Amino acid sequence: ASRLLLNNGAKMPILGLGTWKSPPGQVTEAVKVAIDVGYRHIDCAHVYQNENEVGVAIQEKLREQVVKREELFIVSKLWCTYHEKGLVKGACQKTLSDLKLDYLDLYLIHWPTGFKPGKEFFPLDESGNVVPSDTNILDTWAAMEELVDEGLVKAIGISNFNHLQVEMILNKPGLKYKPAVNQIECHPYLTQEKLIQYCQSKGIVVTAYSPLGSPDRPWAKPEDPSLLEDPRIKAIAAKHNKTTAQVLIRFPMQRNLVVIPKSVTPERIAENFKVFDFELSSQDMTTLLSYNRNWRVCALLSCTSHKDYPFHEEF
Ligand SMILES: NC(=O)C1=CN([C@@H]2O[C@H](COP(=O)(O)OP(=O)(O)OC[C@H]3O[C@@H](n4cnc5c(N)ncnc54)[C@H](OP(=O)(O)O)[C@@H]3O)[C@@H](O)[C@H]2O)C=CC1
Ligand SMILES: N[C@@H](CCC(=O)N[C@@H](CS[C@@H](CC(=O)O)C(=O)O)C(=O)NCC(=O)O)C(=O)O
Repeated sequence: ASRLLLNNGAKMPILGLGTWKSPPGQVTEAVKVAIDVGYRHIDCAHVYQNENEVGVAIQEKLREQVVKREELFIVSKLWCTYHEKGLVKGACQKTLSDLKLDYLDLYLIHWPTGFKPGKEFFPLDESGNVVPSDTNILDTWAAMEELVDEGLVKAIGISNFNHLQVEMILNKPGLKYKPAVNQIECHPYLTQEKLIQYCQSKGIVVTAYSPLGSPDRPWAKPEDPSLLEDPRIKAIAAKHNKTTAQVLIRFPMQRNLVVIPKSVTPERIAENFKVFDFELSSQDMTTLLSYNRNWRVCALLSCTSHKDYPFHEEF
């Protein structure tokens, strides 16, 4: 399987290139190399401040006729400060302009938490806590559905939503388009078995982010767990004659998830895409699943008091 079918009738490439932390001066090249080596899915976000440069790469590959638009699956996300109904279209249009596209294949609500609109991505009060906005995810969802009806995005989805929050949408009175995807953190240390089973049971595709444990996360404390250096995982990689990163990318692929490893290193980009020629045994799968620790790379600690903070619930 190269792609998964979404509840909107389209197929999403199970492997995509992530761009969080991909510096503006290296991500144009990273995306160009990725398409050249076969990637057909790019994960982006206005909050990553590098969409214009990712856009250059895409436009050049289209222009060079290396790939056609219908063959690409581009994803972006609505940042928290744009949850207000009157701000969603504008945020979507800014991202389409920076990426130089006429439509997005998928547009996601980045976080269930809406913040106060303004220039600051994380507006804080005189103590730090983020200043929420009185918008609710349901109203925000309605504005997202309007983008589909306006031709701006082909599918809409969510990210970092817990199962009760997914249920909130599925239960929205008047619900017109169900979320096609829920992109959540997923790797051997945060396996997400309940939230994934819940989503798949609802026909919602799950995209696993930080599949490698985001070793380049800014808040990395060199004492923290490290997937790429876990000997149990390297032994598994060793057995299949693959790299540990290849094992970590193949792992969610076999649980029927979409996976989006990030790299701005050409050789890594190529290496990461070489995950369709081997299979992990169900025994390897269950062993990897056993390493779960409920360890999160992205906990959004600055919003633990927000009404819609997603991680107080067990899933
Ligand atoms: N919805 C959300 O809230 C979130 C979405 N995401 C999405 O998921 C993507 C991927 O997750 P991310 O957090 O970036 O972290 P990843 O788990 O993808 O790991 C990226 C780090 O791993 C390194 N790496 C990549 N390939 C290899 C390799 N083969 N061997 C050794 N090291 C490697 C990269 O190095 P280098 O680049 O130097 O090669 C980088 O430092 C994000 O970029 C973003 O698109 C991420 C977080 C949150
Ligand atoms: N991207 C943010 C980074 C600062 C931030 O607050 N990041 C959050 C979100 S992580 C990331 C998730 C993603 O990639 O979508 C993001 O949106 O920036 C975070 O890591 N919180 C846990 C903490 O208190 O340290 C920014 O600079 O605007």
